[PDB]
Amino acid sequence: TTTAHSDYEIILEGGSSSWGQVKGRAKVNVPAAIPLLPTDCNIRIDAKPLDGVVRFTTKIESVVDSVKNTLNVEVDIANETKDRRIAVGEGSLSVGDFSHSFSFEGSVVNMYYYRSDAVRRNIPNPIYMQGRQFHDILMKVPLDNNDLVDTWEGFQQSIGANFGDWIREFWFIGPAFAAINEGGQRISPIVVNSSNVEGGPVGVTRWKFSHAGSGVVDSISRWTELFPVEQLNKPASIEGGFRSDSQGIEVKVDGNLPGVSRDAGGGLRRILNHPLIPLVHHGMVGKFNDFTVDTQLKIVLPKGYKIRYAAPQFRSQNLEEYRWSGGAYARWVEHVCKGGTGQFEVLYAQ
Amino acid sequence: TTTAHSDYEIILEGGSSSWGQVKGRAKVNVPAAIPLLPTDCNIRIDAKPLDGVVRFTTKIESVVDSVKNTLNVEVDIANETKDRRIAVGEGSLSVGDFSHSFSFEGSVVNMYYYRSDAVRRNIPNPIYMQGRQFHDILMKVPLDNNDLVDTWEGFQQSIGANFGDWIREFWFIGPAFAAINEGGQRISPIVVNSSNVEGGPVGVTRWKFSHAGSGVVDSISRWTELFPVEQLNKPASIEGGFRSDSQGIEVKVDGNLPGVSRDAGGGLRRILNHPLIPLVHHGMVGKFNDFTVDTQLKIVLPKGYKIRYAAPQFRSQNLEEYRWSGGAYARWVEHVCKGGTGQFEVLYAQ
Amino acid sequence: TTTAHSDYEIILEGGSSSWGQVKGRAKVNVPAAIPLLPTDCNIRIDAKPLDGVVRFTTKIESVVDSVKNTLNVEVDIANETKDRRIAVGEGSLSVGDFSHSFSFEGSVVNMYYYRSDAVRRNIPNPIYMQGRQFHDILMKVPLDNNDLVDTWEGFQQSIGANFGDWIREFWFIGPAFAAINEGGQRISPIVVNSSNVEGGPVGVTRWKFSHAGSGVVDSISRWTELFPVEQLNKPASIEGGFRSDSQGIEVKVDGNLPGVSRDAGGGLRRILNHPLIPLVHHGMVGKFNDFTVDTQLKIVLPKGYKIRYAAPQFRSQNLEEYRWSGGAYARWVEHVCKGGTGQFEVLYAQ
Ligand code: BCL
Ligand code: BCL
Ligand code: BCL
Ligand code: BCL
Ligand code: BCL
Ligand code: BCL
Ligand code: BCL
Ligand code: BCL
Ligand code: BCL
Repeated sequence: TTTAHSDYEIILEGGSSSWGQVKGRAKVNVPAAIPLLPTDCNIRIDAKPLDGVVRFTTKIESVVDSVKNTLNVEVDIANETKDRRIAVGEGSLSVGDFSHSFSFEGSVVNMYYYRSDAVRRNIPNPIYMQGRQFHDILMKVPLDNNDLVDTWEGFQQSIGANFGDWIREFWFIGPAFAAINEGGQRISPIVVNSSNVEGGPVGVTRWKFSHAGSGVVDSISRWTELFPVEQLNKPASIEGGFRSDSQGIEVKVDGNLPGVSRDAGGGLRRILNHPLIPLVHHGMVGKFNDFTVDTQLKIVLPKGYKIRYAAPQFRSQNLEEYRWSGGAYARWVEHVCKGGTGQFEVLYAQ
Repeated sequence: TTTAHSDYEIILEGGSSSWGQVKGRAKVNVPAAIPLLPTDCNIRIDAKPLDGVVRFTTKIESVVDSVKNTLNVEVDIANETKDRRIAVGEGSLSVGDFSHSFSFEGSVVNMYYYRSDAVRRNIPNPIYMQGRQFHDILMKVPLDNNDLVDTWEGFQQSIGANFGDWIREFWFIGPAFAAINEGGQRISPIVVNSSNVEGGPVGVTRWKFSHAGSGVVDSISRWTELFPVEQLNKPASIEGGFRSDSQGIEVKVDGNLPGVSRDAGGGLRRILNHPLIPLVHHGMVGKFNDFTVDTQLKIVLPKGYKIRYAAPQFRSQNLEEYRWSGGAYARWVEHVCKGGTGQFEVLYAQ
Repeated sequence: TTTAHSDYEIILEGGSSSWGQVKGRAKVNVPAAIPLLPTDCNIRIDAKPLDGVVRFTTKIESVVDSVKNTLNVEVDIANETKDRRIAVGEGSLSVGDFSHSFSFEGSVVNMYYYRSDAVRRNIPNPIYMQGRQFHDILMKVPLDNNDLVDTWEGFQQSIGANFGDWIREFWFIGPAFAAINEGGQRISPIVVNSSNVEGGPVGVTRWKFSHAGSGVVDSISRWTELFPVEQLNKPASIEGGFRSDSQGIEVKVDGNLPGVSRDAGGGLRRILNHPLIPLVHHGMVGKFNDFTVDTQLKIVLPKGYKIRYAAPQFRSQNLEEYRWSGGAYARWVEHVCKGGTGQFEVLYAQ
């Protein structure tokens, strides 16, 4: 009855490049867990080297129970140092007949708890890295409508010590709250450094917060890897969409970006370690209907390269094309769709 | 092997009424998760308009590992305003050879975080509403036995800043603790405003606490809807019971109450949005044995009305009777029994 | 396809003894959830009466993604009172080319929240007991290498109020964090009472913390039972090991120790109530692949004794040997492997 069907493919560049074409599609006839359905959404992310600044753009469109929403954001981003990154951007959103814009500037500092060479040198592929990452943000929003004015007013009301504590249940709406802990993540109370109305009027807020993780949170544990600006030698982009309702879900992703593979040391490369948050959080919705898997993965290496290690083992190979399907691989698929994080490692070399 | 069999039926009143007869029965041959079994329980709730005060009564009987417990409570309840409700009641409990009574008075204030007409007007059927709800309670208990005297004494011992913090692991015993977070809920430390012995002696405590939610907690997000006193034009009641052991669980619910359907706007009505907490919390015990579903739902509309929208679609219809079974519906059943919250919406009209 | 096969056996001593031989083996062809695989581990625990002091030894060996680790610890332990236990020990660990030793002394105080005879006398087999357990620790570690010196230095840096708060995401690495709450457990911020370098140099730290639980945490709720020093009339030990990878997991446990059975009152004895933490925490990894069960349990009573109550019922019996397999028992197996805590009670008598 219930079969999840999906197909993935990755085509890698070789040489120095970490770039890969990634394609994914899935279809499964189970209800989505969204308490308002149908829900559809499309997203697209582009990143282009400006000059080491990256202009990163996002556009998101969705319809939730027939209501249309959008979000657009364009941000320039750059690292000041290995621990500190800055961004400046602007964007807007719309929900049905309402919309508003914003602009902001910010800084983020990532900090690992307690780096040690004893670890560095003994663990070939480290995974959990605990740390805390501090956000400092300045944002402005034109109060060009009564809702905005109204909302700014109520915030000012609320803005004592409870404010920055209690805001958390407001910010991580619905099931988002509960996911924080599931990820071994933590969100600090927020601190408002200032809040004012500037010349129409603009509401301007300066505030901060930090989030931490015990190692599963990839945003902290893989801070540098997740922003591979040094390989961004041409535009990258990724697009995805899903349609979902009480009968099924289907989804398509396609993109071209760097970071798909990574040096693994000793002449070898790997497909990058699977990010853990996506597994753990999708693990919260993946266990609601039993299903069988009808899945395939195709990996096409760059010319001349061969897979040196794969567990689960690929099923077939020809020249640079490798395919996985059935067996342990299908068991792994099921496992990860339900929230499992077992390693599926693929190393290759020339 | 493992089949959950269940049957549900709802018979609605028409016109202005939101009332419905609700019947439900389930049987499944899997062990309950209770670490003491067998466990049986029966509960009954009545609500009668006094005058806009409601007298609400609860009687609960259970046997846990052969020990008998009971609980009875009668409370008069009323809203002062849309945000503030008050109650006054009394009751008692028994556990094996021990029992004690109590009486109390209290007030509860519900507060939504940050209502906006921009939302109000754009979202036709809103679901997650974040908020915090403040309880203020005065309770008295006759210290008519040595256990009571003893317990009051130890509380007074404990009553520094830790007290109201640490009490939480005491209050949400066993797996109840962990469920708070699963629900995106939060419970504040308690504050004891006063504690005294009044003329035999009576221990009297005045204390408070608040609980919050990110929108899944229906108690906050659906504060007003959950107390449909305005439709309580005659007594309402509901009764349920379950028997459970290491081999199976069976349960029966039957009731007649208002609030089963609701105006949905535009001439339409709906069966009320499914409350989310019950799904999410039963989701914590629903994934321990695989099972197949053998389920049916029968909805009988009021004369003359027809279903205008149902997803998943009903399976058969005749005159005012509609039935769901198999297919997407059975998949939805499974989904919700495991902790899923996908919408199953049913709208009808004349 | 996916079958978990396992076999358990328990051979009990009779008379006054609570001792039992426990054997367990499992094999299942699903990927482990460890994000680095393969991972293998072996552990052995011995406990010997010194004089009421127990010398307890642990040796753990593992290989994680080809890196070898070890841990050895020998501790003498004793109860001062029913609430307070003390330990003194020493040990060391190694990770690949690095190692370090340590020694410590400590005290642990367990405290139940609010004991009542009204409960004591009415509940024959109590399960959830809320409490908090305070640790006070003194530890020393020779700073005999640069990593150690380096690490001690960074800790001193970090050692304000955040320190003992934030340390938690460091300490409960990866998915360990999230498990605390799943268990209804809580870990307090740590307090450093002192930190110094003593004459090579030795880093010495005195610090404390407490952990609490709502009743599922067995360490608190079963404080005394879990250290059955009074029955330790000869050495006890237990050994276990597992091998795991992306294709399967296999595990073996074998041991001889007291505490396997317990007086149940009224001439009866029981196999001890199943500890709940192991179920709840393994529940976090047990739901990632569907499987069928191929399991058996054999219990061999002491001569002359008979099972007076078993639910689920045993399948076959002969003389003192009882066997469970299939049916409700297999359903129970599945249930507990997925995180279920339903009671499987076995009482016997002569
Ligand atoms: C029965 C098991 C089914 C299954 C059952 C479910 C169910 C049930 C559902 C999904 C859902 C999803 N599934 Mg699944 N799914 C299966 C297998 C798959 C497979 C596959 C085989 O390859 C795929 C590709 C998917 C893909 C998906 C997505 C389409 C969707 C999660 C959307 C998303 O990422 O939300 C990401 C959302 C967020 C990140 C949250 C945003 C909000 C919070 C408030 C924001 C805070 C984050 C932070 C603030 C952001 C700010 C950062 C900026 C830097 C400022 N499923 C299996 C086989 N799947 C869910 C869904 O949406 O369906 C539509 C769902 O309900
Ligand atoms: C403001 C956001 C941060 C950032 C935050 C993160 C986080 C956080 C992560 C990544 C991860 C990755 N990012 Mg980064 N990333 C940024 C900008 C960049 C830029 C760039 C030069 O601008 C590039 C090239 C990348 C590229 C990379 C890849 C190295 C890696 C994804 C690998 C993969 O296979 O994807 C293939 C993609 C898929 C199989 C599915 C993609 C589907 C959709 C299209 C992405 C939506 C994700 C999410 C579920 C929904 C977002 C909801 C938001 C609330 C709106 N990032 C900026 C600086 N990046 C991930 C990783 O694994 O890092 C180690 C990860 O966890
Ligand atoms: C439920 C299904 C699992 C999943 C199961 C699989 C499987 C199975 C495999 C991989 C594999 C890979 N995965 Mg994965 N993967 C998930 C999510 C991600 C995310 C992410 C940011 O969410 C990242 C960056 C990756 C990273 C990648 C690479 C490490 C690797 C090669 C890419 C690939 O095959 O993509 C395939 C593309 C997908 C799996 C699509 C995932 C789409 C996710 C669900 C998000 C969709 C967002 C939605 C469109 C937008 C919502 C936005 C709104 C705000 C709500 N996965 C989801 C959670 N992934 C392959 C691998 O290991 O090769 C060695 C592989 O075999
Ligand atoms: C394998 C999957 C099985 C399944 C496996 C399980 C398992 C396993 C169990 C159940 C259990 C339950 N299942 Mg189920 N169940 C299935 C499908 C069903 C179906 C169906 C098909 O229609 C139904 C109707 C049920 C019904 C039930 C109930 C009989 C029971 C939850 C009792 C309850 O609500 O506790 C509500 C309890 C509370 C609210 C907690 C009270 C204590 C805390 C401390 C109180 C705090 C709340 C707050 C303080 C209250 C104060 C408020 C006042 C205003 C002052 N199951 C599926 C098909 N089900 C559980 C059970 O009890 O079985 C007996 C359980 O163990
Ligand atoms: C002190 C308690 C509060 C209160 C708290 C809540 C909460 C909280 C909720 C409701 C919900 C509802 N309540 Mg109200 N409710 C109160 C008094 C009222 C009165 C009244 C006039 O006195 C009435 C008529 C109602 C009626 C309603 C319905 C609108 C709705 C249930 C719909 C349904 O289909 O049920 C059909 C019933 C079933 C299918 C199963 C019922 C089974 C058993 C019999 C109920 C036990 C529930 C729970 C699991 C066990 C309780 C454990 C306690 C610890 C002891 N409430 C008082 C003021 N009410 C629910 C909802 O959906 O609101 C939007 C909900 O979440
Ligand atoms: C595990 C099974 C799921 C469940 C699955 C279903 C299914 C499936 C459907 C509904 C449907 C409905 N559910 Mg539901 N529903 C659950 C719990 C609830 C609760 C509640 C207070 O717990 C409420 C008020 C409702 C509300 C209702 C309505 C929205 C709707 C019409 C009523 C109906 O069919 O009832 C049916 C009656 C039940 C499902 C019985 C549920 C009994 C719950 C488990 C509590 C029993 C308490 C026990 C006897 C007392 C314990 C007290 C002690 C303190 C421990 N459900 C439980 C958690 N529900 C129907 C719908 O959507 O129509 C459009 C439908 O098809
Ligand atoms: C699909 C369902 C499968 C299944 C899927 C999984 C998956 C998936 C996994 C396991 C894993 C495990 N399974 Mg299982 N498993 C199944 C059924 C079984 C059966 C059986 C049928 O009898 C058995 C015996 C096992 C046995 C096991 C173990 C080999 C392993 C958990 C190791 C451990 O305890 O970590 C205990 C670990 C800790 C306690 C944490 C240590 C770290 C934290 C930081 C320490 C803090 C604690 C505290 C600080 C300690 C200090 C105290 C001192 C007093 C100072 N599984 C079912 C049938 N199983 C997991 C594993 O490891 O596999 C290798 C895993 O990934
Ligand atoms: C410093 C640790 C504490 C302690 C902490 C605990 C905790 C905590 C628990 C026990 C439990 C038990 N302990 Mg004690 N225990 C200590 C010392 C003792 C001594 C002794 C005289 O020295 C003895 C005889 C026992 C014996 C007992 C039994 C009564 C019972 C296990 C019953 C069983 O069937 O096991 C059969 C064993 C198995 C079926 C599987 C055993 C597999 C492996 C070999 C044990 C590893 C467990 C864990 C998953 C991995 C440890 C990871 C650490 C981070 C390194 N403990 C010391 C004082 N003990 C458990 C219980 O049920 O208590 C009520 C429990 O929860
Ligand atoms: C996933 C499987 C479940 C499990 C399912 C079963 C089943 C099924 C049954 C019992 C039964 C028993 N279990 Mg149990 N049990 C689990 C874990 C434990 C733990 C523990 C400290 O972890 C304890 C002390 C016990 C206690 C015992 C007894 C109460 C009872 C008689 C012993 C027996 O049959 O052992 C059997 C031995 C096992 C089940 C092996 C469990 C090994 C656990 C997973 C830990 C392995 C640690 C690993 C080797 C080291 C990791 C260390 C590193 C730090 C990571 N179980 C694990 C979590 N248990 C039997 C019973 O109820 O009889 C009445 C029975 O039928």
